[PDB]
Amino acid sequence: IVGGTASVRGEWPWQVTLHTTSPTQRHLCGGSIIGNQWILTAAHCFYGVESPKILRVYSGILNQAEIAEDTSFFGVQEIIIHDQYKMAESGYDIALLKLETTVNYADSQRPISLPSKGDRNVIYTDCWVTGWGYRKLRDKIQNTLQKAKIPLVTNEECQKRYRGHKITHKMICAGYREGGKDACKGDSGGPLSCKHNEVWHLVGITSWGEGCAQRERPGVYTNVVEYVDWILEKTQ
Amino acid sequence: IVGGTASVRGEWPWQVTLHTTSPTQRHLCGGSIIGNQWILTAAHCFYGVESPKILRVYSGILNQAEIAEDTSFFGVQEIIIHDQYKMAESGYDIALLKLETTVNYADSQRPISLPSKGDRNVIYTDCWVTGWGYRKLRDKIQNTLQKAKIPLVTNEECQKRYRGHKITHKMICAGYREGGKDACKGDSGGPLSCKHNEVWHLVGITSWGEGCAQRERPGVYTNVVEYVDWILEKTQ
Amino acid sequence: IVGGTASVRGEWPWQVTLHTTSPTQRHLCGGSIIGNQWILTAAHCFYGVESPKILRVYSGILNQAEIAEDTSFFGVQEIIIHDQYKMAESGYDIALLKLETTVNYADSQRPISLPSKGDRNVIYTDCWVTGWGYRKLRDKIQNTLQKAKIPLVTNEECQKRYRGHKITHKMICAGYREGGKDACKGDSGGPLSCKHNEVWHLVGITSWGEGCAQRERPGVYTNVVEYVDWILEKTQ
Ligand SMILES: COC(=O)Nc1ccc(-c2nc(CNC(=O)CCc3cc(Cl)ccc3N3C=NNN3)[nH]c2Cl)cc1
Ligand SMILES: COC(=O)Nc1ccc(-c2nc(CNC(=O)CCc3cc(Cl)ccc3N3C=NNN3)[nH]c2Cl)cc1
Ligand SMILES: COC(=O)Nc1ccc(-c2nc(CNC(=O)CCc3cc(Cl)ccc3N3C=NNN3)[nH]c2Cl)cc1
Repeated sequence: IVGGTASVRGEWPWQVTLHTTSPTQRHLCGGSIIGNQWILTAAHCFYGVESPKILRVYSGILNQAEIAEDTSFFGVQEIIIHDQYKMAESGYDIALLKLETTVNYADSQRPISLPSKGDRNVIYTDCWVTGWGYRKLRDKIQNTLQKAKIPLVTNEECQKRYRGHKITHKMICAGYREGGKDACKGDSGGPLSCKHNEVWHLVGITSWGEGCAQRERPGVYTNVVEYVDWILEKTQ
Repeated sequence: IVGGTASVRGEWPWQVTLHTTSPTQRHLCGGSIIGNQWILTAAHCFYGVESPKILRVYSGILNQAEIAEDTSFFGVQEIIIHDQYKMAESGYDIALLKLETTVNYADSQRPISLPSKGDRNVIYTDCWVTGWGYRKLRDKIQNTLQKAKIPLVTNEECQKRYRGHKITHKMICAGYREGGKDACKGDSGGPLSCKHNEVWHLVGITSWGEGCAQRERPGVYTNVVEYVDWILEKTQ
Repeated sequence: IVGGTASVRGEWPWQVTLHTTSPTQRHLCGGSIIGNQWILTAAHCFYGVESPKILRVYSGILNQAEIAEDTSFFGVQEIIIHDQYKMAESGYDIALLKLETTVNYADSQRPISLPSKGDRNVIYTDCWVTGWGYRKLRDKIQNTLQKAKIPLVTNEECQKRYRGHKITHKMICAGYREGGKDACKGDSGGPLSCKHNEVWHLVGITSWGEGCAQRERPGVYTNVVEYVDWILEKTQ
């Protein structure tokens, strides 16, 4: 996260860190708890992942230093990628992880609500991006989960900033005209969380951008409300 | 209907009683007129129904005692069940009956309007459940069509009351925290009718609940607005 | 267009005239620029069109007399018709033309924005129908692009006027109770353009009606917001 600050332990209790054990164990990408056997994340995270067996999901984590050989985790029973995904920039960047066991909900780990089809015209004013990603384009994975408040921008606006891409209605964009705050490498698959009517909604999945936090380059996120049918179908 | 009252003749002119003639003729479930050859009802009503030939649809009925051997009815040309239905509790509990002849609309029999996709955020405050079902869990089919006003509850609220089920965005729930008014056995397939802007909309199809009218157990209804594409496709 | 007036050059810069070169060149129908290789139009326009090779798309046109042998045009690489279209009156009257080259946007030719799924409850009050069609049922193609302001009517209202048709939620209707202003022969495939919040949206595609501009016979238009998924899918 560029231009963010350290989170308070458990203020983002749906946020997970997904690790790979190959070749030695490391953070791979963010994700969100949406059901007690279910993590919502980005399809692109699974490039060159041949098996769910090398994946570990850690919940209730603030600092990456909490994770050691003796730390408990959830195994992944199945990776489910949207059947129309090709790459982050052309959309459908969405995947589900079916956990081998179920998450016991608690103050340190609990699900985030999905937005509802009838909220397509809601104006979110309290949206945050979170993760353990780089603090600039050339950096390293951060120990402490970072947060940053970022305003939504309309698709018409986002499209003007990405003339060489098609910004579709299945994407949503967030950023400062002058940049300075954004996701970056290591944040993808994580949530864009917006509080509305005292409740937090999973509005976006962190997906792609041109560099990190650059002026006139909003972050691009998978527009979660567009996939609620798909989520329902697959989580059966 | 638990805790309801007798309806006035024709105040629910889209409400039908669907009968089976096997082994002797009896009420099977409720339904709603949505087009002049078309009844909207619940898929689960057709468990063990091998043929449309044993089905009779009665319209303009207030009292089950109006129905006798010489009473006219509409035969069913075809039963159409949603192809993803398995059982009431996992959703898609929706079916269409194509009538052999067309209904002549009149004050005693006429169609109810379907809700529109752009009403997903409407707040219905005037909703009623109707049918000839039991007045409690252990009872019998009632002679006179009963009605009851029941408030909608949000899906988040409904979900808390049904911890062992998945209450999906394709369901909608209605009930009193303290219970006392609800559908019951014999009511299913019938409408949940809500009046908005001087017009009645078919918001729900009566589907399932844990017992009838129990405290903290709202009734669960198929969320009709979610199926308008499906209704359009099939009624061609 | 019945009861309309001459347009100002370039006030409808997304409007195109689609011509056929067989047997001698003539106007065939209207269309709208929605992307720089993409025209949105009506499926029915392509009845008996065996090949894209005989199609020419002209942009930046006010008067049909601008079109001559030496006038530049865009060839069509591909005709894409909705796979569920059978005929205008049963709906799905929508088609895309993939142009052989890309349109250079300018003040005389530029794309119109598609409505968004979250605008299904917007109340459009500033809607216009445009084209080079007949000024009455028995007439000829007009030289100068005509315009007419026409109010939207609800589907319930439209349905009452077309008792022998099914007016679906994928259609939208516009007209005066007393008639007098409407599309007519030669206008189809063209836009119904509504200005909302200082922006123009492509709300309808001119599709069908009973005669032209008759009292109690609104024009019927393909309801574009219902096809945004389809447009996205096909324009890949
Ligand atoms: C010790 O373990 C490790 O080192 N782990 C580790 C794990 C993963 C990665 C990694 N993940 C990605 C995928 N992209 C993202 O995460 C953010 C995409 C993104 C989204 C928005 Cl909204 C805005 C901007 C950007 N954006 C553009 N440029 N950069 N970011 N790339 C790399 Cl590299 C690196 C190191
Ligand atoms: C002489 O002819 C006859 O005797 N006819 C006859 C025909 C049908 C049936 C019959 N129909 C059903 C299916 N369920 C429903 O109708 C209501 C479901 C329901 C929905 C909501 Cl929202 C809330 C609660 C409930 N709920 C839970 N418990 N009970 N009800 N079960 C039986 Cl049994 C019985 C007798
Ligand atoms: C020199 O080149 C030429 O002569 N070119 C040329 C090209 C095309 C046509 C032509 N196109 C059509 C298809 N229908 C429409 O265009 C409008 C449909 C429509 C829509 C609404 Cl909303 C309301 C009313 C109507 N409506 C009903 N009755 N009439 N119109 N029919 C014919 Cl004929 C004629 C001549």
